[PDB]
Amino acid sequence: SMNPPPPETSNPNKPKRQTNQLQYLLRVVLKTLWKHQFAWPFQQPVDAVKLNLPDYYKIIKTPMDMGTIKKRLENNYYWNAQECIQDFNTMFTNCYIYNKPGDDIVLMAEALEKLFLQKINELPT
Ligand SMILES: Cc1nnc2ccc(N(C)Cc3ccc(F)c(F)c3)nn12
Repeated sequence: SMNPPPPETSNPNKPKRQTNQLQYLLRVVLKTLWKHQFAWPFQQPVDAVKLNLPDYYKIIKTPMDMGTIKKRLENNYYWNAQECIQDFNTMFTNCYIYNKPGDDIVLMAEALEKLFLQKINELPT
């Protein structure tokens, strides 16, 4: 049930950038989603040893979570809003891939995805 190293939250040879949309993704999108009653499974990388999911990283090869996204936004790791939005979408699709329709955690990810899309529908200019 080995855990791989968590996804990087900095990369010295990757260029950094800051935009109004990336500041909004941290201040409004991430920090509001974080407080949702169903955010807690997604606030840190999946710990296969703690959670007893020894096949999690046998299935999920591009893991992602909101704790990683938060640190990436705080580091100015992303070039643009779309790069950050792809990490949220990877986090949701990983949940759907590892589990099955109707599972409690899938119902959680479905509700968070809807709220996420509602908030990114309109971004600052
Ligand atoms: C499965 C699975 N797939 N991705 C993840 C991420 C986190 C995660 N935890 C914390 C355990 C858990 C199990 C069932 C749940 F209903 C739930 F809310 C949470 N489990 N999980």
